[PDB]
Amino acid sequence: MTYKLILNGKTLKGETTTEAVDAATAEKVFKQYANDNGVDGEWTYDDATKTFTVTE
Repeated sequence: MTYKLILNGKTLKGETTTEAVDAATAEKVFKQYANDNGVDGEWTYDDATKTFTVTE
């Protein structure tokens, strides 16, 4: 499946979808992306609508 990430960076806000087989790999896949922008802090998961979300 594919979940949608929601970047709530204080210096940058965005959102992108990544293809993952499970949530564990999804946490790292997206985390690897947010790093390419400088967004590291708390991470959330919306298994209610397949939407990832992170907030620096």
